[PDB]
Parts: sequence; C-alpha cells; structure tokens
Amino acid sequence: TFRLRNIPLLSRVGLDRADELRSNPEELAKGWAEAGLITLDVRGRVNIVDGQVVIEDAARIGDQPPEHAVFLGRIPGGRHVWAVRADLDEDSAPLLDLRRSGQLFDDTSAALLATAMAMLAWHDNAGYSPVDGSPTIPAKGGWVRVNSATGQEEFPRTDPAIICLVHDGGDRAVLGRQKFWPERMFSLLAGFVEAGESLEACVAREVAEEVGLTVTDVQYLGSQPWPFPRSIMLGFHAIGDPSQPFAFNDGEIAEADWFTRAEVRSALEAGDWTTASDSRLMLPGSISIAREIVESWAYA
Amino acid sequence: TFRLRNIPLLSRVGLDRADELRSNPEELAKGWAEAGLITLDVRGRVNIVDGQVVIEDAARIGDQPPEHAVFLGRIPGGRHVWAVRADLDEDSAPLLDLRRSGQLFDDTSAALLATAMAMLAWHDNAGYSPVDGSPTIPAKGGWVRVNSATGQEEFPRTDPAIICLVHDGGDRAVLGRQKFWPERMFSLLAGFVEAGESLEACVAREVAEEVGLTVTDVQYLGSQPWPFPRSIMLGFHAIGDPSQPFAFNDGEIAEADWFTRAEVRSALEASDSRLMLPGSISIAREIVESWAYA
Ligand SMILES: NC(=O)c1ccc[n+]([C@@H]2O[C@H](COP(=O)([O-])OP(=O)(O)OC[C@H]3O[C@@H](n4cnc5c(N)ncnc54)[C@H](O)[C@@H]3O)[C@@H](O)[C@H]2O)c1
Ligand SMILES: NC(=O)c1ccc[n+]([C@@H]2O[C@H](COP(=O)([O-])OP(=O)(O)OC[C@H]3O[C@@H](n4cnc5c(N)ncnc54)[C@H](O)[C@@H]3O)[C@@H](O)[C@H]2O)c1
Ligand SMILES: [Ca+2]
Ligand SMILES: [Ca+2]
Ligand SMILES: [Ca+2]
Ligand SMILES: [Ca+2]
Ligand SMILES: [Ca+2]
Ligand SMILES: [Ca+2]
Ligand SMILES: [Ca+2]
Ligand SMILES: [Ca+2]
Ligand SMILES: [Ca+2]
Ligand SMILES: [Ca+2]
Ligand SMILES: [Ca+2]
Ligand SMILES: [Ca+2]
Ligand SMILES: [Ca+2]
Repeated sequence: TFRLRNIPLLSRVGLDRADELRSNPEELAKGWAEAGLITLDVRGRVNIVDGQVVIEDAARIGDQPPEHAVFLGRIPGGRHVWAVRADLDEDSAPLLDLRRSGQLFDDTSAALLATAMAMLAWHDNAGYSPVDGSPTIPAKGGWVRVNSATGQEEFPRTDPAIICLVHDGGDRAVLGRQKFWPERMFSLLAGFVEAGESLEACVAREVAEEVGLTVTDVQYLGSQPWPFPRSIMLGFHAIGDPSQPFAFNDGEIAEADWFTRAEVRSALEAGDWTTASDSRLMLPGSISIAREIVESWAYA
Repeated sequence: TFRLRNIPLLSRVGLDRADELRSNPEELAKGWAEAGLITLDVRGRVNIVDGQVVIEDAARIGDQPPEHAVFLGRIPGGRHVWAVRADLDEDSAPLLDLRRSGQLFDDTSAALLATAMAMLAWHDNAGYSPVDGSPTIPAKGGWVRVNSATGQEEFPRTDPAIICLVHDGGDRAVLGRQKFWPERMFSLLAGFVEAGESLEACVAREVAEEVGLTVTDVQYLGSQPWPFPRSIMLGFHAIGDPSQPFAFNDGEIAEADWFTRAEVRSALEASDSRLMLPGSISIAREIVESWAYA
C-alpha cells in the first residue's frame, strides 16, 4: 500500500568510488600528491567541523599512500580521498560516531564515514585466511586482502538482515519490545538472513519466530548500510491477521501488540529511543531505516 | 512498474528449521535415533529419487550426530534431518549441478539442498578465525564455529549480490556478454554489494562500471538463495537511456546491446538468432521473462 517518503540516512548519496583506480598503483601515487585523508579511532569515531567530516591534506603521513590506508574515491572536484585508522585525542576535540550523530553530517560525509568505518573494521578482522590460516596482506587501494601462501583474494563482508513492519492491510501495525531493551520501548521485527533462504522466506520465518504470526504479501521498501559492525538492513512490510494470537517462541520479544496509525504518530511526535518523556510507547532514532518505515506507514 | 510472474526456484517459504534445537545437544541426540540424512559430495552434487531428495536412515554413520554434520530441521511430521559431506558412489543418478537440474526437485527438497549446500561449503572455508588465525570448531548443530583460543563465534557467510535488467521504459532492454563466453550468449548484469552502500546505489554503480550507463528508477523484483558457493541474489530493474553510448570500463563485459521485447521472447524459446540465453534455475531467467510478457 505504501512507499518510503524519504531515502534512509546513509543511503542518500553514492560516492564516486572510482573503481578504475583501485588496481592501478601508479595513478593512486600520482593523485596522492594533494589527496584528502579521513581518520577514524578504534571506535569508528571521527572529527567534525561545520557538519562535515574533517579532510586533512593527505601527504602529511607519507610521500606515498600507506598499506593500511583505504581508497574511498573522488570528491566533487577530482581529489582522491583516503581513510586510515589512527589514535585520536579524546580530550582535544569532540569525537562523533555515526550511530548517535549521523544526522548531524552532510550526506557525502556520511557515505564516506560509513564506507570507511566498515572497511577499516573489516581489515581489523581479516588479517588471516578463514580457509587455511595464512596471514593476509592489503592490496588494490585496500579493497582486497591477498593470502600470503596461496595468493587467493579475500573480500569485505557485508551481512544482510531484514527489518519488517507487519500490518493488517489497513490501520493497525505490529510493534515489539525486546527483553534487553528499557520498558515502553518498541520497534519493528528484525533478523539476519540465513544461508539457503530468500529475503521473503527470511521475513516470514523471523516474524513467525519472534511473535508467532503467519504473514503474506512481503514487500521491499528500501535498504540502508549499517556498519555496526558490518550489516546491510533491508526494509519490508507484510500483512498479518490480528485475530491470530501472539506467541513468543524465539523469546527475544518480551511483549508486542497492534497499534493504530494515530497511536504511532503520537509516539513519533514524542521523540525516539533517546528522548526523556512521559510516553508509554517510544520509537527508534531517525538514524534507523526502521523509523523511516514506521513514519512512512503512519502518515498517508 | 512490472512484477515477477513466478516465485524463483529455491525461494518458496521453506523448512521448519527448528532454530530452538540448534543449541540443545541433548534433544538433537534423542531425535537422531531415527533421523534422516542427506549427503553432498565435494562438487555439491546430490541424488534424486521420484522428484525428491534422497533421505537415508541417519543412525548408520554413528551412535550420536557427528560434529561435521549440519542440522537442517524437521520435515512434515516431527522428524529431524541432517546433512553431511561425503563421497557418492555414482551407481545412482547424481545431478552434477543443482544449478542446472534443480527444476527436477519439489520445493521442499530444493530448500533442504540449498541450505545444506551453502552450510557445508561454509564449514569447508571457515576452519580458521580471520581475526587472529586460530583453528575453529563446529558447534550448535553446525550453525556456528567457535574459535579454539578465544571462544569467539563465527557465523555462516552469505554475500549479497544484485542482478539487474536495464530497460528504456518501453520495449528495449540491455543484456551483456562476459569475456570467454560463447558468442551470441548474453545475460543480465550482476555485482556484489560493497560495504557502505545501499542496494540501489550498488545497482547504479555496477551498471555504470560494467557497461557505462547512468540508470534511474531502480526497483526490486525479488530474491533467490544462490549457494555457488555462498551468494544471495537480489533482482532489480532500472531505466537507462539508449542515446548514451556504451563503455566497458571495468569491463568484464566483452559486448552488450539493447534488445527488443520481440527479440527477447524469441531468445527465451531458443543455432539461428543473434541472442541466446543460458539455461539455469537462475532468477535471471524469471526476470527477463517477466519483463518480456509485460
Ligand atoms: N529496531 C531494531 O531491532 C533494529 C534497529 C536498528 C538496527 N537493527 C539491526 O538488526 C540487525 C540484525 O540483528 P538482530 O538485532 O535482528 O538480531 P540480534 O543481534 O538480536 O540476535 C541475533 C544473533 O544471531 C547471531 N548471528 C546469526 N547470524 C549472524 C550473522 N550472519 N552475522 C552476525 N551475527 C549473526 C548473532 O549472535 C546475533 O546477535 C542487527 O545488526 C541490528 O543492529 C535492529
Ligand atoms: N547473469 C549472471 O551473470 C549471473 C546469473 C546468476 C548468478 N550470478 C551470480 O552473481 C554473483 C556475483 O556476480 P559477479 O561475479 O558478476 O560480481 P562482480 O561484478 O562484483 O565481480 C567481482 C569478481 O571479483 C570477486 N569479488 C568481488 N567481491 C566479492 C565478494 N564480495 N565475494 C566474493 N567474490 C567477490 C569475485 O571473484 C568476482 O568474480 C555470483 O554469485 C554470480 O555467480 C550471475
Ligand atoms: Ca568506475
Ligand atoms: Ca574525556
Ligand atoms: Ca531475531
Ligand atoms: Ca535468526
Ligand atoms: Ca531468531
Ligand atoms: Ca490490545
Ligand atoms: Ca521456530
Ligand atoms: Ca564415489
Ligand atoms: Ca563409494
Ligand atoms: Ca559482474
Ligand atoms: Ca565490482
Ligand atoms: Ca564488476
Ligand atoms: Ca542495436
């Protein structure tokens, strides 16, 4: 019935990733002369100025691009841009992380940071082949790691996960509370995609596990990179029957109920998960595609 | 604007995977008594009988379930089913691909096989932590491997990939040929999802890399598990402009062109023509077909 009103945060622009150059050490070296550089702490946090990620003049850590660096592409202009991990002084400047402060960034800076954050985290967890055990080595602007023994390439890992709004086909929708959340704190149902299933099967499965409903007419709404540490979230809605009672089998879910559009609007207008307020239902931070899905349904 | 006519092979709501039991060694052991067993060789091949997967009596390889096995869940009527990697004797009829022959199987058997095939392939490539390098060990019905040093869990890896039909908004569609394919053999454009991008951005990016078009109105069609060895394919269509010339930049693409509705229908039935299509259980075929018959 409905569509997303807004493009989810972190999806708003695609970089010029400049795929061409990744395997061209020389053109990388030529453009490093006056390239840009972005720097992340071990927490993914970064420095922000005027809503933009801080881009340092690049040739101040090297004459040539280092091995631990990751090529992110070209900004509007033509200038190469890279990311490194480095320790950052916590006390000399505010360090912003994407999950709690992504909305303060411009769209480009958010893309850069999301990419950089997921890649650097990947390298930190891919220094060895899972196949045999050999050490691995960065190559091609940091987009592969090559095995030392065999020469086999290993590639960045993004794990797909669904998030779903179950509704009755009209004016009512399922929201649920996980046991490990504060009270009065609800959202959509989510799950990782297992091997050997479609997204549509994954939605029906996870819904059935978590709240015990049978759902149909499973439909994609959109997608959002989610580097915490390495997910991509895929948004869906589906139709359930309110007359079928709930059942918490995969007991991740403490409680759940059907809510009206009215109820949800009221909850949205009182804030998100991070607001202190009176309300007996509070919903997720606008960072999440979950909030965009709920909002898109509740206002029509 | 248009939809898939059929649910892709392998994509029908599948199995009672019985997630509950995976971390309950004892209930697994109780049900092994007269469980079922499915067996896959190193090439992913399997045996068929009467349109169904071969399910052997399970207890004939041990008293208890082995560690290299993988629990697949319960068939209709509480009965556990497991998968193991083993050699096959080949005095039965063994399907070299499920990829080329999965159409012979009932939906359930195809789900079982798809799950089994992706899991077993995963174990074979996940015997070590990528973090530190330690050995890893099966656990929980084969659904995790635990690190030997640190105790940290590693989980099955399914890599998401897009596959896209670019069309002009009317009667013409892009198909492309990879280098070292037979001539006159074209298909959809595909690419892996990189870190930090949406599916919609991934489609536009991969299309631009491979054939040099700028595309808009990117729309999801459906999805299909693709254990060859470890993908999930996400089907899309998008609008491009035929007046913009092609360009093979990253160009694993040898050649490409726009084809008419008519040309595609003819190719689907198909030698003779300038365009033939590969014969697969792939969602690619279902996408092309669904566009061509409006
Ligand atoms: N409202 C929400 O619930 C909400 C909001 C924003 C983001 N998310 C995201 O939903 C995603 C999916 O996770 P979830 O919260 O539904 O499940 P979960 O994290 O609550 O628990 C599922 C568990 O399955 C295991 N697992 C299974 N397969 C895995 C895999 N392939 N890769 C990594 N771990 C795997 C992990 O231990 C995981 O914790 C998470 O990344 C979460 O950040 C959810
Ligand atoms: N029409 C088709 O070509 C068609 C049809 C059905 C299925 N598929 C499947 O789509 C998937 C990806 O397609 P592609 O190979 O054209 O994508 P692509 O354009 O990203 O090619 C990248 C190449 O580099 C490697 N690579 C890059 N990222 C990888 C990753 N994240 N995981 C594993 N390898 C990676 C692979 O070896 C691949 O051959 C594959 O499973 C492929 O078999 C394609
Ligand atoms: Ca390019
Ligand atoms: Ca401090
Ligand atoms: Ca879950
Ligand atoms: Ca799950
Ligand atoms: Ca679950
Ligand atoms: Ca009620
Ligand atoms: Ca269950
Ligand atoms: Ca044999
Ligand atoms: Ca034999
Ligand atoms: Ca490709
Ligand atoms: Ca690519
Ligand atoms: Ca490519
Ligand atoms: Ca032509």
